[PDB]
Amino acid sequence: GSHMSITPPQIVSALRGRGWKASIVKASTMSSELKRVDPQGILKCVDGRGSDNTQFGGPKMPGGIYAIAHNRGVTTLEGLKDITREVASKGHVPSVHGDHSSDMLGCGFFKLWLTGRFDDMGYPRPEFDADQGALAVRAAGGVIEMHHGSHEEKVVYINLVSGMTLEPNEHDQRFIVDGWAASKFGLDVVKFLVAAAATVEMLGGPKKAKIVIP
Repeated sequence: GSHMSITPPQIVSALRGRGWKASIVKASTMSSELKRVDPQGILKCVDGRGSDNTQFGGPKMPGGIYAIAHNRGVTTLEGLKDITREVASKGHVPSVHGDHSSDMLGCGFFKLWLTGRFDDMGYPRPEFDADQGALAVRAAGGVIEMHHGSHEEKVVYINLVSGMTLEPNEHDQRFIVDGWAASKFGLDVVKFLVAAAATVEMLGGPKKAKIVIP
């Protein structure tokens, strides 16, 4: 695994520098919401909407496993299938998602990536569309989740408590980012968090973060 190079207060500084409101929350203040990761839960998107998911307890990352491919600059279906099997072998059921309004283009993160909204940040675009990616993930043993409703995220939780995660609540929505999980998969963490913040910004999400720590 890789590790975080940056500290929580720096993350906060980084966010405030981007015009965000950000603070540090102690895991003890969330003893109730913080759930231990269940290896049977899908590693899914930070999306705060409800969905047909029945495999809870998995870590949250932008676009599900797309976050891993995005961070590493993996842009092929085969590479995506590699990542799908890698995730499955590291204690999590891999997945990507779409919704009922825009089908596979229902994942804000991937749409941003596919449409080049990450060009300015120097990210290689994927070499496949949302439909190809989803089917490729499925064929490699991954899950295709489907959301519904509208985005009503009120806050962004950047959880740094390893082995723990936060779940969606469609009636009181929030974006959830398990930063500790980027470390587990050897991603450039700073680079991952910045990508997550930019994702929320470009989707017009709430620029308010709560950084959860042990």
